[PDB]
Amino acid sequence: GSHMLREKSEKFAFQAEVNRMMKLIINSLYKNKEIFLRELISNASDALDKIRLISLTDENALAGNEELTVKIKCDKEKNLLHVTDTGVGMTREELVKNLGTITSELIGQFGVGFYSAFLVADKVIVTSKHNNDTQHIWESDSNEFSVIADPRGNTLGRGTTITLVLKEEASDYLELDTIKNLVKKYSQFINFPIYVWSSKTVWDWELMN
Ligand SMILES: CCCNC(=O)[C@H]1O[C@@H](n2cnc3c(N)ncnc32)[C@H](O)[C@@H]1O
Ligand SMILES: [Mg+2]
Repeated sequence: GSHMLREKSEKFAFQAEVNRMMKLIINSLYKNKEIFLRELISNASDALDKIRLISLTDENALAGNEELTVKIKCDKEKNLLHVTDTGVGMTREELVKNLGTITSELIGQFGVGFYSAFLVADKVIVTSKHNNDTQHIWESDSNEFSVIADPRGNTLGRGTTITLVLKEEASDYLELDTIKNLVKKYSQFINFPIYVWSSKTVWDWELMN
């Protein structure tokens, strides 16, 4: 089973238009970086709408995970921010196509906000499980991207986790108070329940909307 690593078939280049779009998004939102969270939450909401629709006509749609939620975790020690939804997920092919091929209001309207994650992160990782495929991991530092089968197996059930390796200067997004304030603000009109893993010292999910 060494064919894939030896041939490097897990490696991909972004489409030129995507490189151009990433630069446009990043340069224009430089003074309003916090918008990245609003966009990841919006994308999660869209994914939840999709599986909700599919569940109307597909009786086994929610079998891999019965809930419809967005859950956010701050891992200060590991310098990571996780945004996990139990939406429709993406197959390995969708990770390649949907993320690798193709002003705050416009960005949100055309739904290309995913790329704004690079305003606060040196690396963006997307772990996803779709009913029609096994769990896969997409990763990128914006200069290329790779997609590999998740060696951890099916841990998500169904859904997607966006993991951000935050830039040194973006450490404030690991602060619970900062994240609750933003998540509360950006989840206000989202129809699905959004939670933030927080302490009260005991930890548990805190409903934000
Ligand atoms: C061109 C901008 C980048 N592409 C996306 O955000 C697309 O990738 C997929 N996507 C992004 N976040 C997602 C999520 N949390 N669940 C499912 N699909 C997602 C959707 O098809 C989006 O339209
Ligand atoms: Mg502060």
